[PDB]
Amino acid sequence: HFHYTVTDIKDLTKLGAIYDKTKKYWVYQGKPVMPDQFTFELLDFLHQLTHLSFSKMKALLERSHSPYYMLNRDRTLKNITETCKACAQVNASKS
Amino acid sequence: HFHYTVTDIKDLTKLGAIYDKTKKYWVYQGKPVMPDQFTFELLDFLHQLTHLSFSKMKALLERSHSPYYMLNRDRTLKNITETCKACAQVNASKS
Amino acid sequence: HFHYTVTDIKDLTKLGAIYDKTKKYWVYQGKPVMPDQFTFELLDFLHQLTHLSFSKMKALLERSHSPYYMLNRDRTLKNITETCKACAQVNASKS
Amino acid sequence: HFHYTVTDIKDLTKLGAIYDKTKKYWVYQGKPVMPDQFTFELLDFLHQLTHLSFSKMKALLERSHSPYYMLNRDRTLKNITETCKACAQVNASKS
Ligand SMILES: [Zn+2]
Ligand SMILES: [Zn+2]
Ligand SMILES: [Zn+2]
Ligand SMILES: [Zn+2]
Repeated sequence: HFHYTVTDIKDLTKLGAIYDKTKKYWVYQGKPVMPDQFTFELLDFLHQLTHLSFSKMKALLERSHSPYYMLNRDRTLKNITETCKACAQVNASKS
Repeated sequence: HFHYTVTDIKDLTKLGAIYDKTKKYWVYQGKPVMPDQFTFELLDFLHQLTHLSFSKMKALLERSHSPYYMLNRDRTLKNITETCKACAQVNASKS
Repeated sequence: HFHYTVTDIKDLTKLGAIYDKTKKYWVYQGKPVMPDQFTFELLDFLHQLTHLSFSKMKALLERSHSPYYMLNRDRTLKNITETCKACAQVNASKS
Repeated sequence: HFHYTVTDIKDLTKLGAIYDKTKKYWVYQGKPVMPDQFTFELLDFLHQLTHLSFSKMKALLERSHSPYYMLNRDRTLKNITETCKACAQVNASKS
């Protein structure tokens, strides 16, 4: 089961998502919403294993046709890539 | 010990490298020469684990300050990347 | 939409799955069935990016709670790992 | 050029390595010594891209026939792997 935080709810109401009382979870765009932290943990984990760029994971994700609406996906995705030091090194290569 | 093929020798003489009789191996640019197949096997192996692009591995390599002159490096490097289907998929995500 | 082959249907009927006429796809264990080739292409693609072992991807997959029943998953998963030369090299390391 | 710290020198003298005045660097086992932090940064970077286990990187390294003696290699290598959360997750899949 999904567990949401105040921040999550704040972003969700601000996003225009609905909370399904009987269902235990929020919905947006006809999908169950994946919380921010869950989304981050997942995305971080994916980047660690592939170290794919922002543009690349994003396209791969949208193509993955996820059952879940990943809250703050792109924002979190950027943070992860932009702060990945491994990615930073493999791209700091000018002579 | 390094083992060279006819093709290797053909490219080496064409490259202007010298063969060190007493040393058992060819030299180019003051480095022992890494044969073509050895170079390929190595590079392929590296690409499989990182799936880094051509431009990226190349820069990483030149920065690695290898003890060996990798025969037909760039040519082989291109082939590997250009024919990597995993790389092909992660980049076929265009709209 | 999913496209199935004779082989797929042969394994599916042999598996005890049902084909949903109106739905266009086979179902097994309450999930839409992912064809063999689709499953393979996907799994191969995952292994290429992580090169995780059999035991590891399997557990990761079962934990992923997939919406789809991946046809011939374990059999295909084994083949991929057992024939991955990169995995073969990183593990051929005895002195 | 290599830059060494007090800690490095402390471990180096304790290791029995010599410092080559004219050469600017310490030597151990006939190799130029790679400082601790440099070794760590390098090893961390390698683990990020492959997430190979301790036993695996170690064997791969020894097989790499490095020109440099990597200071505190195994100790640092362990720390990196043992504290890698990605590795922790991919292996926390136990039942
Ligand atoms: Zn990265
Ligand atoms: Zn690739
Ligand atoms: Zn593999
Ligand atoms: Zn790791």
